Amino acid sequence: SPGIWQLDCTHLEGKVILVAVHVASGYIEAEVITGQETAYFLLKLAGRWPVKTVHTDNGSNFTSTTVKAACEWAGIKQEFGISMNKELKKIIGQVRDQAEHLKTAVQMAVFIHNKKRKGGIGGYSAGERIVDIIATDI
Amino acid sequence: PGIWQLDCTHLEGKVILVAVHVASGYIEAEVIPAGQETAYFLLKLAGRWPVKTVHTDNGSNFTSTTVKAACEWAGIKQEFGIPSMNKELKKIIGQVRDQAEHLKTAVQMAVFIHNKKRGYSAGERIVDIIATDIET
Ligand SMILES: Cc1ccc2oc(C#Cc3cccc(C(=O)NCCN4CCN(C(=O)c5cccc(C#Cc6oc7ccc(C)cc7c6CC(=O)O)c5)CC4)c3)c(CC(=O)O)c2c1
Repeated sequence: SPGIWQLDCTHLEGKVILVAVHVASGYIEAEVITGQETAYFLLKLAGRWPVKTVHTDNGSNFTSTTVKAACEWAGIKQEFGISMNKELKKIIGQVRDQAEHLKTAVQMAVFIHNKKRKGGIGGYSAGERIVDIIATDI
Repeated sequence: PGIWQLDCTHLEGKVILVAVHVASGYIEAEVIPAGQETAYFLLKLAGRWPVKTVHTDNGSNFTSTTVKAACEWAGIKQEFGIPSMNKELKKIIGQVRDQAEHLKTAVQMAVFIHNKKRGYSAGERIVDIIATDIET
């Protein structure tokens, strides 16, 4: 399906970073932020992309009433079961000194990750590959 | 293919930034409190879509050093001149407001509906446009 996503956390400078990965493309979305936050992030993601199954690898998202409500409102299947976060952190480090706010540095890192080619030359970036995948499916 | 329109609207004493992909009608929006907020939103947007030129039709975004820095970092052309998306959105926000406690949430439910509804939704259109364009 073009709507398969993986959701995970990572931590950096004492803050928490939601990271969603489009499994087939490698495209990512992240935010520096609870259940209300995750639910808001999911709704925002689902209004932008086809989001029809989200995988997580622990239990935390199965115990949030608002996540479950988001889910139902948007038509997203929660599914259990499945590093990108360490590639992400390494770019965040390349740029950390270009912004005051970590969350700015996170978004610069997201930008680079989604716009760069694999190996730095040839082929489609994750950003092109998610759009390609979706444009083929419709 | 990368041309956008940026604007402000207001509800419940808050500010909603709205970006519109001009060719498709696709929109993104966020509730802010506010130049630092706008720059962050423009950086996020450019990491997801081709963002080449952003149109606005007042002077507010030309007076932010952070917006100017975001434009330079992401490679986005600020351009002046912007020739009723905000009133279609506030409609839908009204249709859902009682389903969310936060206006924030309701804005995002309105964006969802606006982009997914109809031949082709704005959300399919922006992808069609961009996918037709990577092929060219
Ligand atoms: C059924 C259902 C479904 C979904 C649901 O969802 C919810 C919910 C909720 C909830 C509550 C509270 C908060 C949130 C939330 O997540 N907000 C988004 C977070 N954030 C807020 C607003 N902001 C911020 O202030 C903020 C803070 C710090 C820094 C910045 C910046 C920057 C910045 O950029 C740059 C770019 C380029 C350059 C060159 C420089 C810069 C710079 C500056 C620099 O470096 O020099 C922005 C940015 C983003 C969500 C419900 C509950 C309900 O309704 O029932 C619900 C129910």
